[PDB]
Amino acid sequence: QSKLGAVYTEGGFVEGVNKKLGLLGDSVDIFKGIPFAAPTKALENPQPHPGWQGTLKAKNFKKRCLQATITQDSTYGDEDCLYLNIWVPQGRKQVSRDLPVMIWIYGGAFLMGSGHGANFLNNYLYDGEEIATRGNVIVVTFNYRVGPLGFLSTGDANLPGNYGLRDQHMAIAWVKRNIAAFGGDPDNITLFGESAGGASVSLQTLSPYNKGLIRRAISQSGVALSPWVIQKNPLFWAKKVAEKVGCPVGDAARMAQCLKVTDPRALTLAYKVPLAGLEYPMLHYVGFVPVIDGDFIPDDPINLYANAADIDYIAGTNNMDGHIFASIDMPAINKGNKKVTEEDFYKLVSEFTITKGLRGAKTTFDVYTESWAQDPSQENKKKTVVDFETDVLFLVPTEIALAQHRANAKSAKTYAYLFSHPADHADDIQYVFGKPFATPTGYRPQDRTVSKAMIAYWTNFAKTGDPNMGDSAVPTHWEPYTTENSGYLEITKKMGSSSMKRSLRTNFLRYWTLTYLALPTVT
Ligand SMILES: [Zn+2]
Ligand SMILES: [Zn+2]
Ligand SMILES: [Zn+2]
Ligand SMILES: [Zn+2]
Ligand SMILES: [Zn+2]
Ligand SMILES: [Zn+2]
Ligand SMILES: [Zn+2]
Ligand SMILES: [Zn+2]
Ligand SMILES: [Zn+2]
Ligand SMILES: [Zn+2]
Ligand SMILES: [Zn+2]
Repeated sequence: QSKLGAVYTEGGFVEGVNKKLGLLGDSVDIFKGIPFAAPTKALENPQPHPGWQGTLKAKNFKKRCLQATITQDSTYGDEDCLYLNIWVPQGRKQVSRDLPVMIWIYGGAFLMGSGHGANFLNNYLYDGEEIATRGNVIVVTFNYRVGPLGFLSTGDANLPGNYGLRDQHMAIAWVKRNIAAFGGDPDNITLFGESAGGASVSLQTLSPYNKGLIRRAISQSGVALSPWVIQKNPLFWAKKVAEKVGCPVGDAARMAQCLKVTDPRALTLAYKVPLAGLEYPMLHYVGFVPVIDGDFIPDDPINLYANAADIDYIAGTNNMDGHIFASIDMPAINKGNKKVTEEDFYKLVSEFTITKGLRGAKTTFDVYTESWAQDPSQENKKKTVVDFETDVLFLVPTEIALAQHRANAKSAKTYAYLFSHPADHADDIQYVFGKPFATPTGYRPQDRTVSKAMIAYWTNFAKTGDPNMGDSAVPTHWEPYTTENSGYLEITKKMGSSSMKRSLRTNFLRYWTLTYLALPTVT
């Protein structure tokens, strides 16, 4: 009477686990390993999963999709990987009904990842329990295909790409059809995700495939407009894989069929991103990622924002988001006794600005090093390299997406945030998922303060489209973003009325969107 029991889904009955919480009757129903699509075929679109007899025991996480290990030496996962997981919070009087539903999409550069995430202190990163119970929402996590098996493409109908995006869409569609049986409101689905998962969230809101399926969305440190998201030259990367695995490269149709019958582990390990040193910046080796296929992604994403006109939207970034790519591109920023020089930074900047030639390199170098005259310290110079990568990879694309979403909004509300703290401790995921409460020995009181506020905003937003209005109190009134106010919430360990700010790095936003674009293209 206060828990779900066997749940009737379209494929048949599903039985999960009930976990009693606290002393006074609360609990949480946990389902792991519900199939939402058939066992996958290499480089083919996902298909419906056949129904089953009896009661499916949804007791354990299922295998992730076949992917390279972090050493890039071998693989793990399996072709049979399109499974999802559900947390349903339960009160002490009766079973929950009409709850907001939040669907998480993990990141990992479209190359790695699973629905449970990394395990640390006996706790999976994307364990939805804390969000679900603290926010009174349902949380869904799931697997999608990554790497070459998720995104290999010829740029044409022989191998159209975007298999992993279709996987995500199939999980969303399954949730819309089935989640009411678990106590969810299918008209109130919020997607949220980080990095590649935030770009995926963005792409799902822009795809006509999701018409009528999505109510709201949250992009964390990634949008469809980020430069690492759309592969402009997929045939080049498909040919690189073909050559490594022994497929001919003269005919696209012959190459595509050969790739489809190659050992999927060989496809997965065909290319390895060199650690160091690289000839180009890290951004250059972003390979197997979404493409404009004229189908799932019908056009350049900048042109698709009418599809999100009635999808409420949060988008934000982390203060130091670019530091991973910056550390690869300029290792000196790690070692305290190693200098970054004007010459090193010019070189990096010139790699990013090649299409506008010498002039574009200089104008960019000049604007980012303007402060180096008064402050030539290595602290300021290394911060400049990180801010540069953060701007071009995350912040500027996020600000353009916010402006595009606002300009196309009908009923949709738009919100912006900047997360500033103090894996790495500066990252937003662990606070969104409430890890400071799930493994409190690894965290300080101020961390639980931050996580409490983020879960309040996120789940208020899921419930109502208004991060300030819902089951939870918030520390700062989060004002909706407009072109006029260009406001963002700065999320930190102590928030108050001044945490609502405006015009984040607008001189740099204006440089990239007006000044740099006004420069003549060079060939
Ligand atoms: Zn199955
Ligand atoms: Zn696993
Ligand atoms: Zn297998
Ligand atoms: Zn109802
Ligand atoms: Zn569909
Ligand atoms: Zn390049
Ligand atoms: Zn170059
Ligand atoms: Zn980070
Ligand atoms: Zn992150
Ligand atoms: Zn902290
Ligand atoms: Zn207001």
